Amino acid sequence: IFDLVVIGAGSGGLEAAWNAATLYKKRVAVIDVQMVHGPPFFSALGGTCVNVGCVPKKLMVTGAQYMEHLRESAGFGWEFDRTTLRAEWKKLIAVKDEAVLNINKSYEEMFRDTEGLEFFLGWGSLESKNVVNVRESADPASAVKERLETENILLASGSWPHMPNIPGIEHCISSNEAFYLPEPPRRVLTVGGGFISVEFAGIFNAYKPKDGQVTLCYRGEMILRGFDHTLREELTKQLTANGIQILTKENPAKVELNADGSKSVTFESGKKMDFDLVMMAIGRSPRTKDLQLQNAGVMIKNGGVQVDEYSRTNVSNIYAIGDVTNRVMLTPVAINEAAALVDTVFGTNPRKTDHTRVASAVFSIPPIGTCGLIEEVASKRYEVVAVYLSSFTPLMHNISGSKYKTFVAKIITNHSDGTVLGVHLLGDNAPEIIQGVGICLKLNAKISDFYNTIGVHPTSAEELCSMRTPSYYYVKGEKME
Amino acid sequence: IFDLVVIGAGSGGLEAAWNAATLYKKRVAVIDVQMVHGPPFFSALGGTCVNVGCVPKKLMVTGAQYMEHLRESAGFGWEFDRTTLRAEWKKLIAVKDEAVLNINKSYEEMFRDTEGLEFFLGWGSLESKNVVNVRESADPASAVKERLETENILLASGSWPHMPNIPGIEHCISSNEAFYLPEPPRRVLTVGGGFISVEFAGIFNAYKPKDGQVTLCYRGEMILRGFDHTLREELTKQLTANGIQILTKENPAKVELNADGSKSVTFESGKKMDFDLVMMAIGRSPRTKDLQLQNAGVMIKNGGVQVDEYSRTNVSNIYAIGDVTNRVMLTPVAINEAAALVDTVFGTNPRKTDHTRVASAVFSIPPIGTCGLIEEVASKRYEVVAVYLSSFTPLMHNISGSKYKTFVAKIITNHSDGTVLGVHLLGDNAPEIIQGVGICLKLNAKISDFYNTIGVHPTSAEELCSMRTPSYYYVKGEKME
Ligand SMILES: Cc1cc2nc3c(=O)[nH]c(=O)nc-3n(C[C@H](O)[C@H](O)[C@H](O)COP(=O)(O)OP(=O)(O)OC[C@H]3O[C@@H](n4cnc5c(N)ncnc54)[C@H](O)[C@@H]3O)c2cc1C
Ligand SMILES: Cc1cc2nc3c(=O)[nH]c(=O)nc-3n(C[C@H](O)[C@H](O)[C@H](O)COP(=O)(O)OP(=O)(O)OC[C@H]3O[C@@H](n4cnc5c(N)ncnc54)[C@H](O)[C@@H]3O)c2cc1C
Repeated sequence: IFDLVVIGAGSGGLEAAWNAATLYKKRVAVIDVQMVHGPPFFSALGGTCVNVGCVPKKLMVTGAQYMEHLRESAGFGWEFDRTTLRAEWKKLIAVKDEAVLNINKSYEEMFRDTEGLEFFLGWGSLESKNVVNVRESADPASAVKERLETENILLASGSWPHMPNIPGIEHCISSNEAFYLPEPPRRVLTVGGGFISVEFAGIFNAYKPKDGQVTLCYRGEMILRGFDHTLREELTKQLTANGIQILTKENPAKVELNADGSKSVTFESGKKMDFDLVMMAIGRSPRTKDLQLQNAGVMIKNGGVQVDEYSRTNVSNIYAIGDVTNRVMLTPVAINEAAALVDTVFGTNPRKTDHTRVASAVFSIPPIGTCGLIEEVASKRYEVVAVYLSSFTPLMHNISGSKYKTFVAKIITNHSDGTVLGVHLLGDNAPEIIQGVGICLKLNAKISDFYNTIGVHPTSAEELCSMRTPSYYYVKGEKME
Repeated sequence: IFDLVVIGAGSGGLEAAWNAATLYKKRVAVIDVQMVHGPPFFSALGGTCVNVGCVPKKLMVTGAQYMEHLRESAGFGWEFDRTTLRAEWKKLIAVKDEAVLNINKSYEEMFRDTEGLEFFLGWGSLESKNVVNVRESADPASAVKERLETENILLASGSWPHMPNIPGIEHCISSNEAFYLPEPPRRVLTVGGGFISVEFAGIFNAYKPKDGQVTLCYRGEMILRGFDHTLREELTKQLTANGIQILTKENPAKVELNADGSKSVTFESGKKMDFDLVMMAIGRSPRTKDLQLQNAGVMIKNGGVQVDEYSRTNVSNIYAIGDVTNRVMLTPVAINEAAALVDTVFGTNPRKTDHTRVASAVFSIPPIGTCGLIEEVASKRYEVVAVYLSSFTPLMHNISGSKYKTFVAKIITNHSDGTVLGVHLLGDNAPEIIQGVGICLKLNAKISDFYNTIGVHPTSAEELCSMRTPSYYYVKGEKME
């Protein structure tokens, strides 16, 4: 019998498990589907971030970046037989698998070296308010291979890729399978408009076969739904500048496998096109799925488990965190949600995660780092808002040759008192720069004590402390006042 | 007759000139020695930062970095005939000269397009409390070619390299001449311990001739006098890791030119060595020099002009800013000093520059970004101090091959209330990361609202918001309490 049984050894799952076991000395079962990355279930010990998420994509984006470095290197005097220069995809995913495997191996020890923490390999199902079966498959008919009795249950099952219902959806892949491709596609279509789609458009672009061609397609007007309007048009420019097709207002209607292994994707938008690989990145959805929530009587709001500020469901000894809550779908938010749950329930203080003003980044080339409100929302929340905008091609990029690489730095402000509502930047080092800006925003920085800080010269970060005067306003409507 | 005559079209000089002329509509003379970068006087319109300072070194460091990128690129699958791969120094300094020349050309227009602003080419000398001669040379005997009568004078002459008094100092160069080398030295000795020396050790290392060898020598115990102790040992490691000789407690006694053009540097430390180029980077000193300060009766404290908070001398219509004040020798501090001078004297408000908590960076490979107090000083100012330390080899650098490349992130704290006193980091992207941390420190961030901010994953910046528990203390002495 356990104090806590955590369904899913994820980012938030494994955090709450360790914090309960080690800090409050509780007895903890952690259940996960498998325990080393890759097919059939792709996620394993460590969750989605470690196996088919952040950790492998940033290695893969970092690798894709080296094609920029090898290019613009020439402008600073660096010469070599660029005829000779080719990218070895097999090596990339080979070192990736290694790195991800060890994160897996180390979590093994963590369990294999700590009281209270124990791991059951299987599929967690709710049998009651407080018994949970480690069954042998997703199908709740499959053999039970453990029933854990417990006093608390934590649902941290995460979220899965969302596939459309399309003629021939069978012939498409996901984020998950993309990480295990034997080789890079020649013609790719990443379906979807934001983040995972545009991040993977970067990676596929760099490791493609020279006569390869990448086509990001979005059924929107502009990619990255939900990001600051200027970052979206500028990234859309510099993505096409590096030669990735961006098809807006086009959506797959039917993927039919033609002949040679080719795929003919007819868009509902009339068009038909030929690809070697179609990757669906249209969404992610809570793995509410095979949890048997009704067995305990747990409520879904929509998609995933509905959960309050202190992250607990209707059922009083059950709580939920991370992606299955369908809150903010980010690893470090889920780790915080997790940390504050045990501090609340096995601890003295309650504790709730501040889901506001969370800084984040898209690792496109070049990247985006962003924090706080976008223009178009703050204008609905505040009476007069001031937008500070700064775009420039960095000198290093005039002499590098990627003049198309503009740096956008935007600061939108509640003009009525000067509190910085949101900072947004696109450009190399955007994600690193934005971290300090997240601390600022949770300190309630004014624009004044942005431009009043002495800059670090020469850096692109110093641009934030150089923005004194507004560029236009929103006095309910946009007004260069 | 002028309102203001600014001796030196520097970073601070040109800032105060423009702010007076344009904002307060004053009549302004700006005098500078020459008006395009390079020998004989190396500085020109734009000052030291533009001509023989920040702008050219960061282009040159950026170029030197590409040797890392081409190296560790191979680990992410990127292959090419690395036998073929060579660095073209001539191209580097060729594009540098271009970039720096245009900053020069644009300042020309700025004068050539603005009322009040006018530039006199020459050497500024104080004749009185308020007449200043544009003479034709440094020597005050040389022909006067203008006397400007004026109601105010601003001394912004900057600072020059400091050379030791050594047998054969004639055969050594400086920062200045290093920017104009026809070609990269094979054997180099950068004399000095910090910043310029170690930055140039980076640049020389990357563009050297493969059987070339770089030797940084410092008469100290450890390079970068004045930086956090951990950053110093770690950078000293990773500098030698990339193969630059670091000779501590060794100092040149006599540079004698031997034969073939070689130079035999005997160290006072017994040792004798052979080099192709000796660069002196032992210091910089206020260009108080040929200003004729006595003519007005202006006071030097030590080295440079002594000046109060509001940046004015004993003589009541004379003020001084930047490097000749021997305050903080940084461009953006001098631009601030400048901005606040005119706001004080041609403006309503006074205004003084906050010389505390100024973030800065050394562009070594890898770089350092730093802000606030170092451990060893705060322990003298505060009763109990907590030091938070985090060092790790980034995953990307396990798989890149530069495992030696450690990331150090240190946060030292007044433990008595938690106010962050100083943050210090070494590692790629250090300078960009530190900028947000400078704004934090001037907001008076506590350690709590560092670790209470949600991180941006995966970035090395997020490491700052992951440091909760201290590592040791100083309760007057260092105490793992
Ligand atoms: C590609 C891609 C890129 C991303 N990039 C980023 C990024 O750069 N930065 C970032 O911050 N976030 C990123 N994310 C999001 C991040 O990976 C997730 O938000 C985060 O890991 C969520 O953690 P979690 O604890 O909710 O669950 P997860 O970490 O997703 O783990 C849930 C786990 O439970 C197991 N499980 C599920 N069903 C069952 C069941 N019924 N029985 C037992 N166990 C079960 C799963 O197999 C899995 O291991 C990325 C996601 C993808 C996919
Ligand atoms: C190599 C090297 C690297 C540096 N790197 C950095 C860096 O990365 N970041 C940073 O922030 N700072 C850097 N600095 C420091 C920075 O360059 C200076 O602090 C800053 O430019 C000082 O500005 P200033 O206004 O005092 O004068 P300056 O900009 O130095 O200009 C003074 C000017 O006056 C002219 N002048 C001098 N004597 C006379 C005279 N008697 N008559 C007329 N005119 C005269 C000079 O020729 C010169 O143009 C660097 C310095 C060097 C050298």
